[PDB]
Amino acid sequence: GSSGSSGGTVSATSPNKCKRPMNAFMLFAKKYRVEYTQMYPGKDNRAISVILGDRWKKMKNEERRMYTLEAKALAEEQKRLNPDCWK
Repeated sequence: GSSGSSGGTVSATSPNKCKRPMNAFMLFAKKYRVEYTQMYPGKDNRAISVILGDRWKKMKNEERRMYTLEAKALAEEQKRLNPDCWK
């Protein structure tokens, strides 16, 4: 089951513990989350993210494929595991 059509006059709030899928970038910023958390302890979380994106923009087409295809499987599987999705 699927659910979560377009919104209505909704702005950017950036909630937490949401119930969204794991897109390509998501797998990157995540898989590389702690990677920068220990490499850049002097920086803040808000910075760790900004830097992460930069790498995704500098990377190549194949360098991102690892997350593109990978995330895809998760984007489809997650739907199978959650057949009861009305929200």
